[PDB]
Amino acid sequence: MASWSHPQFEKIEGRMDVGQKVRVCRIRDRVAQDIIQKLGQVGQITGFKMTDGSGVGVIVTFDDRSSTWFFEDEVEVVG
Repeated sequence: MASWSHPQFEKIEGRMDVGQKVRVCRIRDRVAQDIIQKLGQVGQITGFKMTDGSGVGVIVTFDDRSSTWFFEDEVEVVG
């Protein structure tokens, strides 16, 4: 469902890109045992995700071969 709507990116359009690497700098709300591992760890954007917590989410695949989602402001873009 979209009718004619294009991929919706507000500010992340020219900041967050698939293939670019990102590092989790700060966990905004709650930190899980798994998430805390990724905190300070560098991963790569493999896609975007929709969230109901803060709008847009970013799917980051790390060197652990695991892919998890983080928020727009929750990560920094590197590489």
